Amino acid sequence: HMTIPDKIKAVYEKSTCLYTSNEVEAALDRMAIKIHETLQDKNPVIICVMVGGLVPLGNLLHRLDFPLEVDYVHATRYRGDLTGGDILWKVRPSSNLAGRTVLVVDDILDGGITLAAIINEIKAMGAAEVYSAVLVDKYRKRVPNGLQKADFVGLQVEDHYIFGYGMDYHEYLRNAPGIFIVHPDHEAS
Amino acid sequence: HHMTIPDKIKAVYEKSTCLYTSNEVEAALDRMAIKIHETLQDKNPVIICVMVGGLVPLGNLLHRLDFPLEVDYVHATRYRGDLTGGDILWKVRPSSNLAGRTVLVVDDILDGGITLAAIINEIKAMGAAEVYSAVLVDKYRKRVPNGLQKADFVGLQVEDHYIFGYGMDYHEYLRNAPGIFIVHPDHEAS
Repeated sequence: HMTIPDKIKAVYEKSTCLYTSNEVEAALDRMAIKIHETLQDKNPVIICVMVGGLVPLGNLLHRLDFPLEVDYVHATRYRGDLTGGDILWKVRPSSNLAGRTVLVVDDILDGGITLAAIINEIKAMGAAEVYSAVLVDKYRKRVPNGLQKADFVGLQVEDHYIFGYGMDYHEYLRNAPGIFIVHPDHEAS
Repeated sequence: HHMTIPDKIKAVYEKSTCLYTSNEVEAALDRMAIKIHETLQDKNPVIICVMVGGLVPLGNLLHRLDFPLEVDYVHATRYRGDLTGGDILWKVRPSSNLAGRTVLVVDDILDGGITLAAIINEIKAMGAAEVYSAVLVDKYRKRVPNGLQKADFVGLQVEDHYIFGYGMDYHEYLRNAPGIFIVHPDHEAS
Protein backbone atom coordinates (compact mmCIF):
# COMPACT_ATOMS: atom_id res chain seq x y z
CA HIS A 1 0.00 0.00 0.00
CA MET A 2 0.92 3.60 -0.18
CA THR A 3 3.71 4.65 2.10
CA ILE A 4 3.82 7.61 4.48
CA PRO A 5 7.31 8.69 3.33
CA ASP A 6 6.15 8.69 -0.32
CA LYS A 7 3.19 10.86 0.59
CA ILE A 8 5.50 13.19 2.55
CA LYS A 9 7.73 13.54 -0.49
CA ALA A 10 4.73 14.47 -2.60
CA VAL A 11 3.54 17.07 -0.06
CA TYR A 12 6.95 18.68 0.11
CA GLU A 13 7.41 18.52 -3.69
CA LYS A 14 4.10 20.31 -4.30
CA SER A 15 4.48 22.82 -1.43
CA THR A 16 5.23 26.49 -2.02
CA CYS A 17 8.13 28.31 -0.38
CA LEU A 18 7.08 31.30 1.67
CA TYR A 19 10.54 32.05 3.13
CA THR A 20 13.99 30.76 2.33
CA SER A 21 16.24 29.32 4.96
CA ASN A 22 18.40 32.47 4.64
CA GLU A 23 15.41 34.65 5.45
CA VAL A 24 14.63 32.51 8.45
CA GLU A 25 18.19 32.80 9.73
CA ALA A 26 17.90 36.56 9.24
CA ALA A 27 14.73 36.59 11.33
CA LEU A 28 16.57 34.65 14.10
CA ASP A 29 19.33 37.32 14.05
CA ARG A 30 16.77 40.04 14.61
CA MET A 31 15.14 38.13 17.44
CA ALA A 32 18.49 37.58 19.11
CA ILE A 33 19.24 41.28 19.14
CA LYS A 34 15.97 42.06 20.80
CA ILE A 35 16.22 39.21 23.29
CA HIS A 36 19.69 40.38 24.26
CA GLU A 37 18.49 43.95 24.96
CA THR A 38 15.79 42.63 27.27
CA LEU A 39 17.41 39.66 28.96
CA GLN A 40 21.18 39.89 28.98
CA ASP A 41 21.38 40.84 32.71
CA LYS A 42 18.57 38.52 33.87
CA ASN A 43 20.22 35.06 34.04
CA PRO A 44 17.22 33.46 32.28
CA VAL A 45 16.13 29.88 32.02
CA ILE A 46 15.26 29.33 28.34
CA ILE A 47 12.59 26.75 27.95
CA CYS A 48 11.92 24.85 24.83
CA VAL A 49 8.30 23.98 24.13
CA MET A 50 8.48 20.46 22.71
CA VAL A 51 8.65 19.30 20.03
CA GLY A 52 8.20 22.32 17.78
CA GLY A 53 10.47 24.65 19.80
CA LEU A 54 13.50 22.44 19.19
CA VAL A 55 14.71 23.61 15.77
CA PRO A 56 14.16 27.27 16.40
CA LEU A 57 15.67 27.14 19.86
CA GLY A 58 18.79 25.22 18.85
CA ASN A 59 19.45 27.71 16.04
CA LEU A 60 18.76 30.72 18.26
CA LEU A 61 20.85 29.65 21.19
CA HIS A 62 24.33 30.23 19.82
CA ARG A 63 23.32 33.78 18.81
CA LEU A 64 22.54 34.71 22.45
CA ASP A 65 25.67 36.19 24.06
CA PHE A 66 24.82 36.20 27.78
CA PRO A 67 24.67 33.69 30.61
CA LEU A 68 21.64 31.41 30.46
CA GLU A 69 20.42 27.90 31.21
CA VAL A 70 18.20 25.70 29.07
CA ASP A 71 15.28 23.47 29.90
CA TYR A 72 12.14 22.06 28.22
CA VAL A 73 8.45 21.45 28.71
CA HIS A 74 5.76 19.42 26.91
CA ALA A 75 2.00 19.88 26.98
CA THR A 76 -0.78 18.96 24.56
CA ARG A 77 -4.35 20.01 24.22
CA TYR A 78 -7.56 18.73 22.66
CA ARG A 79 -8.89 21.21 20.11
CA GLY A 80 -12.26 21.04 21.80
CA ASP A 81 -10.71 22.22 25.11
CA LEU A 82 -11.30 25.96 24.57
CA THR A 83 -10.17 27.10 28.01
CA GLY A 84 -6.82 25.31 28.23
CA GLY A 85 -8.02 23.69 31.48
CA ASP A 86 -7.83 20.04 30.20
CA ILE A 87 -4.19 20.29 29.10
CA LEU A 88 -2.26 17.03 28.91
CA TRP A 89 1.12 17.43 30.54
CA LYS A 90 3.92 15.16 29.42
CA VAL A 91 6.77 17.22 30.88
CA ARG A 92 5.91 19.75 33.57
CA PRO A 93 7.76 22.91 34.53
CA SER A 94 10.24 22.30 37.30
CA SER A 95 10.35 23.75 40.84
CA ASN A 96 13.77 25.19 40.04
CA LEU A 97 11.96 27.91 38.06
CA ALA A 98 11.02 29.61 41.35
CA GLY A 99 12.42 33.18 41.38
CA ARG A 100 13.82 32.87 37.79
CA THR A 101 13.33 34.90 34.69
CA VAL A 102 12.07 32.49 32.04
CA LEU A 103 11.93 32.73 28.28
CA VAL A 104 9.56 30.25 26.65
CA VAL A 105 10.39 29.40 23.00
CA ASP A 106 7.97 27.81 20.51
CA ASP A 107 7.75 27.47 16.73
CA ILE A 108 4.49 29.23 16.10
CA LEU A 109 1.88 31.47 17.69
CA ASP A 110 -1.37 30.11 16.24
CA GLY A 111 -4.12 31.05 18.71
CA GLY A 112 -1.75 30.20 21.54
CA ILE A 113 -4.30 28.72 24.01
CA THR A 114 -1.88 25.96 24.85
CA LEU A 115 1.10 28.28 24.97
CA ALA A 116 -0.84 30.54 27.42
CA ALA A 117 -1.60 27.62 29.68
CA ILE A 118 2.08 26.63 29.72
CA ILE A 119 3.09 30.13 30.61
CA ASN A 120 0.50 30.35 33.42
CA GLU A 121 1.67 27.03 34.83
CA ILE A 122 5.24 28.37 34.87
CA LYS A 123 3.99 31.40 36.74
CA ALA A 124 2.30 29.03 39.18
CA MET A 125 5.70 27.46 39.93
CA GLY A 126 6.90 30.86 41.21
CA ALA A 127 8.84 32.26 38.22
CA ALA A 128 9.57 35.92 38.61
CA GLU A 129 9.00 36.86 34.93
CA VAL A 130 7.90 34.98 31.83
CA TYR A 131 8.61 36.03 28.32
CA SER A 132 7.56 34.37 25.07
CA ALA A 133 9.36 33.93 21.79
CA VAL A 134 8.07 32.52 18.63
CA LEU A 135 9.61 31.88 15.24
CA VAL A 136 6.37 32.62 13.49
CA ASP A 137 3.29 34.50 14.51
CA LYS A 138 -0.02 34.17 12.69
CA TYR A 139 -0.50 37.84 13.49
CA ARG A 140 -4.08 38.32 12.25
CA LYS A 141 -5.39 35.36 14.22
CA ARG A 142 -6.17 35.81 17.91
CA VAL A 143 -8.59 33.79 20.03
CA PRO A 144 -10.07 34.12 23.49
CA ASN A 145 -7.87 32.56 26.18
CA GLY A 146 -5.02 32.57 23.76
CA LEU A 147 -1.76 34.39 24.03
CA GLN A 148 -2.49 37.93 22.73
CA LYS A 149 1.08 38.88 21.94
CA ALA A 150 4.50 37.26 21.95
CA ASP A 151 7.35 39.37 23.26
CA PHE A 152 9.69 38.29 20.44
CA VAL A 153 8.56 37.28 16.93
CA GLY A 154 10.72 36.26 13.98
CA LEU A 155 8.20 36.42 11.12
CA GLN A 156 4.63 37.53 10.76
CA VAL A 157 2.56 35.36 8.44
CA GLU A 158 -1.01 35.13 7.16
CA ASP A 159 -3.19 32.16 8.08
CA HIS A 160 -1.72 29.49 5.79
CA TYR A 161 -1.19 25.85 6.34
CA ILE A 162 2.60 25.89 6.95
CA PHE A 163 5.50 23.66 7.82
CA GLY A 164 9.25 23.66 8.12
CA TYR A 165 12.08 24.88 10.32
CA GLY A 166 10.62 23.00 13.31
CA MET A 167 6.96 22.99 12.24
CA ASP A 168 5.63 19.57 11.33
CA TYR A 169 3.19 18.14 8.83
CA HIS A 170 1.97 15.10 10.74
CA GLU A 171 5.30 14.83 12.53
CA TYR A 172 7.26 15.06 9.26
CA LEU A 173 8.92 17.94 7.44
CA ARG A 174 10.26 19.79 10.57
CA ASN A 175 13.54 19.42 8.76
CA ALA A 176 12.39 21.40 5.65
CA PRO A 177 14.86 24.29 5.15
CA GLY A 178 12.55 27.32 5.18
CA ILE A 179 8.87 28.02 5.64
CA PHE A 180 6.48 26.27 3.24
CA ILE A 181 2.80 26.23 2.38
CA VAL A 182 0.93 23.03 1.73
CA HIS A 183 -0.47 22.71 -1.76
CA PRO A 184 -4.30 23.04 -2.03
CA ASP A 185 -4.50 19.37 -3.26
CA HIS A 186 -3.16 18.21 0.12
CA GLU A 187 -5.07 20.76 2.24
CA ALA A 188 -7.89 18.67 3.68
CA SER A 189 -10.96 21.00 3.40
CA HIS B 1 25.70 40.93 47.68
CA HIS B 2 28.27 38.32 46.85
CA MET B 3 29.64 36.97 43.63
CA THR B 4 27.00 35.12 41.64
CA ILE B 5 27.17 32.03 39.49
CA PRO B 6 26.58 34.06 36.31
CA ASP B 7 29.53 36.33 37.19
CA LYS B 8 31.76 33.31 37.54
CA ILE B 9 30.36 32.00 34.24
CA LYS B 10 31.45 35.18 32.50
CA ALA B 11 34.91 34.80 33.90
CA VAL B 12 35.13 31.20 32.72
CA TYR B 13 34.06 32.17 29.22
CA GLU B 14 36.49 35.13 29.14
CA LYS B 15 39.47 33.00 30.12
CA SER B 16 38.49 30.00 27.95
CA THR B 17 40.40 28.97 24.85
CA CYS B 18 38.63 28.51 21.51
CA LEU B 19 39.22 25.02 20.10
CA TYR B 20 36.75 25.32 17.27
CA THR B 21 35.06 28.33 15.81
CA SER B 22 31.40 28.43 15.02
CA ASN B 23 32.33 28.21 11.32
CA GLU B 24 34.30 25.05 11.90
CA VAL B 25 31.35 23.62 13.84
CA GLU B 26 28.88 24.43 11.06
CA ALA B 27 31.30 22.80 8.62
CA ALA B 28 31.44 19.69 10.76
CA LEU B 29 27.61 19.53 10.82
CA ASP B 30 27.65 19.70 6.98
CA ARG B 31 30.01 16.76 6.83
CA MET B 32 27.82 14.77 9.34
CA ALA B 33 24.71 15.61 7.28
CA ILE B 34 26.26 14.19 4.14
CA LYS B 35 27.20 10.97 5.89
CA ILE B 36 23.77 10.65 7.55
CA HIS B 37 22.04 11.19 4.21
CA GLU B 38 24.08 8.44 2.43
CA THR B 39 23.27 5.93 5.19
CA LEU B 40 19.70 6.88 6.20
CA GLN B 41 17.84 8.71 3.44
CA ASP B 42 15.77 5.63 2.55
CA LYS B 43 15.17 4.47 6.13
CA ASN B 44 12.30 6.73 7.37
CA PRO B 45 14.11 7.28 10.69
CA VAL B 46 12.93 8.60 14.01
CA ILE B 47 15.59 11.06 15.12
CA ILE B 48 15.83 11.22 18.84
CA CYS B 49 17.31 14.03 20.82
CA VAL B 50 19.09 13.10 24.02
CA MET B 51 18.08 15.96 26.35
CA VAL B 52 19.42 18.48 27.07
CA GLY B 53 22.82 18.30 25.28
CA GLY B 54 21.40 17.06 22.04
CA LEU B 55 19.18 20.05 21.51
CA VAL B 56 21.51 22.58 19.90
CA PRO B 57 23.36 20.10 17.69
CA LEU B 58 20.11 18.48 16.60
CA GLY B 59 18.35 21.74 15.86
CA ASN B 60 21.24 22.87 13.70
CA LEU B 61 21.58 19.51 12.00
CA LEU B 62 17.94 18.98 11.22
CA HIS B 63 17.47 21.54 8.47
CA ARG B 64 20.50 20.01 6.66
CA LEU B 65 18.90 16.57 6.43
CA ASP B 66 17.12 16.25 3.07
CA PHE B 67 14.89 13.15 3.48
CA PRO B 68 11.72 12.14 5.32
CA LEU B 69 12.13 11.85 9.06
CA GLU B 70 10.32 12.32 12.40
CA VAL B 71 11.75 13.81 15.60
CA ASP B 72 11.38 12.72 19.21
CA TYR B 73 13.36 13.00 22.47
CA VAL B 74 14.49 11.11 25.48
CA HIS B 75 16.01 12.00 28.89
CA ALA B 76 18.00 9.82 31.33
CA THR B 77 20.46 10.54 34.16
CA ARG B 78 23.22 8.66 35.91
CA TYR B 79 25.24 8.71 39.15
CA ARG B 80 28.99 8.98 38.55
CA GLY B 81 29.25 5.91 40.80
CA ASP B 82 27.00 3.79 38.53
CA LEU B 83 29.74 2.43 36.25
CA THR B 84 27.42 -0.11 34.65
CA GLY B 85 24.42 1.97 33.56
CA GLY B 86 22.19 -0.52 35.32
CA ASP B 87 20.83 2.18 37.67
CA ILE B 88 20.07 5.06 35.28
CA LEU B 89 17.17 7.34 36.21
CA TRP B 90 14.67 7.84 33.37
CA LYS B 91 12.87 11.18 33.12
CA VAL B 92 11.56 10.65 29.61
CA ARG B 93 11.45 7.12 28.29
CA PRO B 94 11.60 5.86 24.70
CA SER B 95 8.14 5.28 23.33
CA SER B 96 6.60 2.00 22.12
CA ASN B 97 6.11 3.65 18.69
CA LEU B 98 9.80 3.10 18.08
CA ALA B 99 8.98 -0.59 17.54
CA GLY B 100 10.17 -1.69 14.08
CA ARG B 101 11.67 1.77 13.32
CA THR B 102 15.09 2.89 12.34
CA VAL B 103 16.26 5.32 15.00
CA LEU B 104 19.04 7.88 15.08
CA VAL B 105 20.08 9.02 18.53
CA VAL B 106 21.70 12.45 18.77
CA ASP B 107 23.77 13.75 21.63
CA ASP B 108 26.36 16.49 22.11
CA ILE B 109 29.38 14.51 23.16
CA LEU B 110 30.73 10.99 23.43
CA ASP B 111 32.63 11.08 26.75
CA GLY B 112 32.63 7.52 28.03
CA GLY B 113 29.01 7.26 26.83
CA ILE B 114 27.73 4.99 29.58
CA THR B 115 24.40 6.79 29.72
CA LEU B 116 24.28 6.97 25.98
CA ALA B 117 24.76 3.18 25.67
CA ALA B 118 22.02 2.51 28.22
CA ILE B 119 19.66 4.75 26.28
CA ILE B 120 20.48 2.94 23.09
CA ASN B 121 19.96 -0.47 24.68
CA GLU B 122 16.64 0.66 26.10
CA ILE B 123 15.55 1.76 22.61
CA LYS B 124 16.49 -1.67 21.27
CA ALA B 125 14.41 -3.20 24.08
CA MET B 126 11.33 -1.24 22.87
CA GLY B 127 11.74 -3.10 19.60
CA ALA B 128 13.56 -0.64 17.30
CA ALA B 129 14.73 -2.34 14.16
CA GLU B 130 18.07 -0.34 14.04
CA VAL B 131 19.78 2.18 16.21
CA TYR B 132 22.38 4.64 15.00
CA SER B 133 24.24 7.18 17.07
CA ALA B 134 25.39 10.64 16.26
CA VAL B 135 27.50 12.90 18.31
CA LEU B 136 28.80 16.40 17.71
CA VAL B 137 32.03 15.70 19.52
CA ASP B 138 33.81 12.51 20.36
CA LYS B 139 36.51 12.20 22.96
CA TYR B 140 37.99 9.58 20.69
CA ARG B 141 40.77 8.33 23.07
CA LYS B 142 38.50 7.85 26.03
CA ARG B 143 36.55 4.63 26.18
CA VAL B 144 35.23 2.94 29.28
CA PRO B 145 33.60 -0.35 30.11
CA ASN B 146 29.86 -0.30 29.49
CA GLY B 147 30.30 2.91 27.45
CA LEU B 148 29.40 3.40 23.83
CA GLN B 149 32.31 1.95 21.93
CA LYS B 150 31.90 3.79 18.67
CA ALA B 151 29.39 6.35 17.31
CA ASP B 152 28.17 5.93 13.73
CA PHE B 153 28.47 9.70 13.06
CA VAL B 154 30.96 12.09 14.67
CA GLY B 155 31.38 15.78 13.91
CA LEU B 156 34.73 16.45 15.58
CA GLN B 157 37.32 14.37 17.37
CA VAL B 158 38.92 15.96 20.44
CA GLU B 159 41.32 15.24 23.32
CA ASP B 160 40.03 14.89 26.87
CA HIS B 161 39.75 18.63 27.68
CA TYR B 162 37.21 20.34 29.91
CA ILE B 163 35.08 21.67 27.07
CA PHE B 164 31.86 23.52 26.53
CA GLY B 165 29.72 25.14 23.91
CA TYR B 166 27.37 24.47 21.04
CA GLY B 167 25.04 22.48 23.27
CA MET B 168 27.70 21.28 25.76
CA ASP B 169 27.23 22.82 29.21
CA TYR B 170 29.56 23.90 31.96
CA HIS B 171 27.38 23.38 35.01
CA GLU B 172 24.20 23.96 32.90
CA TYR B 173 25.62 27.23 31.53
CA LEU B 174 27.47 27.98 28.30
CA ARG B 175 25.57 25.67 25.95
CA ASN B 176 25.00 28.89 24.00
CA ALA B 177 28.72 29.57 23.44
CA PRO B 178 29.29 29.85 19.67
CA GLY B 179 31.95 27.21 19.15
CA ILE B 180 33.87 24.70 21.19
CA PHE B 181 35.89 26.06 24.05
CA ILE B 182 38.38 24.74 26.62
CA VAL B 183 38.16 25.85 30.20
CA HIS B 184 41.35 27.53 31.51
CA PRO B 185 43.38 25.45 34.00
CA ASP B 186 42.93 28.27 36.62
CA HIS B 187 39.19 27.38 36.62
CA GLU B 188 39.62 23.61 36.10
CA ALA B 189 42.89 22.03 37.31
CA SER B 190 43.95 18.47 36.50
